[PDB]
Amino acid sequence: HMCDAFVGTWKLVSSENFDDYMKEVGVGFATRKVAGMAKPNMIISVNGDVITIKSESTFKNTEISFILGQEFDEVTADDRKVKSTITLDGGVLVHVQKWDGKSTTIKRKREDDKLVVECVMKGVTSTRVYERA
Ligand SMILES: Cc1cc2c(cc1C(=O)O)C(C)(C)CCCC2
Repeated sequence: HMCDAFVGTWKLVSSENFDDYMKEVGVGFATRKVAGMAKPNMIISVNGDVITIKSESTFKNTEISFILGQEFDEVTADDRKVKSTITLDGGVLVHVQKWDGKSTTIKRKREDDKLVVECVMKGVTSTRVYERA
């Protein structure tokens, strides 16, 4: 019953500051424009100790599977090759990505009937809000 309140299919309903977050990460103009238009569904499931998170949109379909605390290599939707570790910290899923001496953190939390995603790169934060699909 690890992550039960996260499991399901979620749809993006609002975004703030995502273009600025992508700029801080190093995403180029064309990819920012198309990515910023995306309205993903996020699908989260658990089978034993393995968590799977899928993001599906017209921009890209991605999938990661992982065990908490156990690093993995990830190819991001913007084509970064990163080393990722995802942990649970006080009920929040915390996803750290490292690449080229840089780091970004993506936090997922349940708030009311929403799943709120905060993406942070240095001083720039983007908030993406999801509801059940
Ligand atoms: C649509 C989308 C695009 C991108 C991302 C996430 C999402 C998403 O909504 O999950 C990264 C987290 C890889 C950030 C860089 C730009 C590419």
